Amino acid sequence: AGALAQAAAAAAPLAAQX
Amino acid sequence: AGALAQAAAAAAPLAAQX
Repeated sequence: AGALAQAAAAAAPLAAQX
Repeated sequence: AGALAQAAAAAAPLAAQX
């Protein structure tokens, strides 16, 4: 669960820049 | 301006995960 949480987290800044 | 924007952007996944 935590590995996945972190993988997802790492990508969030792309979406944020929209 | 753009060069620096992009340099900074590359760091964002650190914050995102931590």
